Amino acid sequence: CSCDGDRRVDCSGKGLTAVPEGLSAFTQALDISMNNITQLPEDAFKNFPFLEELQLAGNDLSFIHPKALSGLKELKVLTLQNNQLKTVPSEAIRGLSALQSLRLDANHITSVPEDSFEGLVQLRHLWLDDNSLTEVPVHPLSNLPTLQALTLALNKISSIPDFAFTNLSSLVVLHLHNNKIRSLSQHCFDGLDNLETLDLNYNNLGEFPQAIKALPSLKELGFHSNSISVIPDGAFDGNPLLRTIHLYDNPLSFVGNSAFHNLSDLHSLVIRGASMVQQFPNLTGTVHLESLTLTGTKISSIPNNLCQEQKMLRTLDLSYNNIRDLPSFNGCHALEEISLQRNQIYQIKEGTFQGLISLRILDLSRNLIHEIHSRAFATLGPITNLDVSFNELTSFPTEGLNGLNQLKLVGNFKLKEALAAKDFVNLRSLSVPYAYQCCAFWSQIIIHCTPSTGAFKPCEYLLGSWMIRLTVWFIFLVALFFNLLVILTTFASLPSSKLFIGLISVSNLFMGIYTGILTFLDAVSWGRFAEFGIWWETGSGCKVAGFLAVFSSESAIFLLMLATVERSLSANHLKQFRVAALLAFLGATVAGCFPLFHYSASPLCLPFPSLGFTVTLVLLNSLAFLLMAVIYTKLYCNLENSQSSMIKHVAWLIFTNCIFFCPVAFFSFAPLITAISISPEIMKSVTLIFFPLPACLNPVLYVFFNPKFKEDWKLLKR
Repeated sequence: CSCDGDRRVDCSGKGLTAVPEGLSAFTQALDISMNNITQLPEDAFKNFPFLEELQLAGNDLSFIHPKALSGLKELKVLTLQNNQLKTVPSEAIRGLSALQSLRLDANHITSVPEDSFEGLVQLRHLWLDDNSLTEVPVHPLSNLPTLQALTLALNKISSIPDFAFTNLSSLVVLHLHNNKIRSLSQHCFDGLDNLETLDLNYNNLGEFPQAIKALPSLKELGFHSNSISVIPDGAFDGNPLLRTIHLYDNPLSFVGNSAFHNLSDLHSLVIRGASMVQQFPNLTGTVHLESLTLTGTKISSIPNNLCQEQKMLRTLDLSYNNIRDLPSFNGCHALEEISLQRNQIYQIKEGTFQGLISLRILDLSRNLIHEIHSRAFATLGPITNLDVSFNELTSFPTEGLNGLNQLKLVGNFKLKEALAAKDFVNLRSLSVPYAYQCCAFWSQIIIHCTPSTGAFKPCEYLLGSWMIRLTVWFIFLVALFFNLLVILTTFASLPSSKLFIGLISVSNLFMGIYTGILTFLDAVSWGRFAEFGIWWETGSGCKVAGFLAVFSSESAIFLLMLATVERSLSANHLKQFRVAALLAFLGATVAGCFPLFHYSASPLCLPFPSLGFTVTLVLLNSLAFLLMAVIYTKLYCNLENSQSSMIKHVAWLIFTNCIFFCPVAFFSFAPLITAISISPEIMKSVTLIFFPLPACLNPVLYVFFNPKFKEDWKLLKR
């Protein structure tokens, strides 16, 4: 073993097969812990008259001979942790007259015989932890008049009967954690007037052990993680000196109104899950509380005298409640943990928070406060975290909120006005319903907004740089006029294949209007977009631009779907095509209202970055081109003019439409398949120019490559 020089024998870590021999008579401590001795011969430690500290822990004793442990009349602590003794060696510990602590704990004690613990009059600390005691050894425990600290924990006892603790008149510790006592009688705990700490946690008592009324000196009462669910009124009248209570993680349904009154020394109060509680408890006499974590209750109003009496308050957690009206918190000079969340509070007045010089946590989230007074926060001091997120706010007061270390406002969807950056100078973390707000909050300090602002939801410039700004503008001028060139052309002179080539221009013309609306919004909102973006994205302006954005794209493909079908007649049907052409327009306006019915991905308002319309369009426009190509693969099955001229135009209207929409799609097919090698700016530029570009060369294709326009421009002018 190893061993230290205080006249102490401590034989640990050797696995000795017997009692060590040849040891001194003056050894103040005989420790033989952590070896493999199974039993002791009679008078095994007789050679050692002057013992004070016996430590035979972890030796795994099985059977103690009747006279084996005798010969020790003056040891202070006897310790046999990690043992396998079935019964307490009472026939051997009867001579333990000068004991100070019998650590019988961590043993296999299943039952203590009736003639036990006799002579143990000087003992102070009794330990039967980690054992299998089916019941309190009352009669053996009756022989312990001066025992100070007893631990009956980790045992197999189911209940404590009457007069089970009377003789323990000096007991100050009662540890029963990880035990299974389910009941106790009224007089059972009588006689423990010297008790200071009572442990009943990690247990299964289904009712409040009200028998604690005979514990006037009790100060620590821990029964948390129990089966207790009801709290009878006046459960602590007999415990005026109690200072702490452990009752967390319990099926607490109802708590008495006056059950928490006259606790002058109480320093904490946590009540989570008390659904049946409807009113604030009576806190009279408890002027020394630090926290009331009253969560999971149904209280409707906080009394106005709350901290007119709780002058020493620090924490107020009333979340998961039905609080509607907040009283004045004046006088709460030491309160720093207001967390009134998940409540029904609808308004904050100027005097609601006045007088909170020490408040540092504000958690007014998940509430219904539609309006907050401008001077409501003007009195507060060093508030670090204000979380008002997920509310119904329309205007956010800003006076006195300079030092907000962290701010949370997400979910206030009607907070249209963007918060200024001058009245939140000392801000580090922010969260606002619309990213435009944070774009404004970002000389300054490192800010950590999380609406995820970026290129898709632009802060300053809608369309990338001046390059994309002009090409889209270039598209608009070409798409608006060259189509109106075709609109006046083919409908101011209709052979259907020359009607469709004209009806496609109608659909593309609204694309020019959409990209004209897009370039007009950017032009007016040049140099800034937060001021106009919120009014644009949320307002009806996006819907009008959004309707034309997809209606033009769908109808152009839908009409071009009919165009190749009409031109496939070369391989009578004019009547069925005029109505079908209107059906394509009618079938596109329904695919233009799905946004409008049932985008806030961009101000571009397109539906393409909602795995609804997006997938159902890119899998229908691509399948459109698939059918639209296999049909035209057949037109050339042909192993002549005025219809071959129509063949080339539709073929070139096929080739250009499938390239452009192909890009917009792969990229609008989303990075779902693979997110690597993407750019929320470069890829939004290409989906910004190459989406309406197919409806930009359609009018300067028909006008230039196919001769019917030359035969129609003459027809108008002459």
